[PDB]
Amino acid sequence: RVQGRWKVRASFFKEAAAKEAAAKGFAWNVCVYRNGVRVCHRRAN
Repeated sequence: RVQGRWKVRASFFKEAAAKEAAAKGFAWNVCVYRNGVRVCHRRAN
């Protein structure tokens, strides 16, 4: 089977030409499950 969970990241690689807002402060949040809680911090960009 092919998983689409991450495949959507490859799909939006084409839509990543609109990255004008994604140049700084769009999807640069590092979200991880820290002790059960989904925590996000900003990448150094």
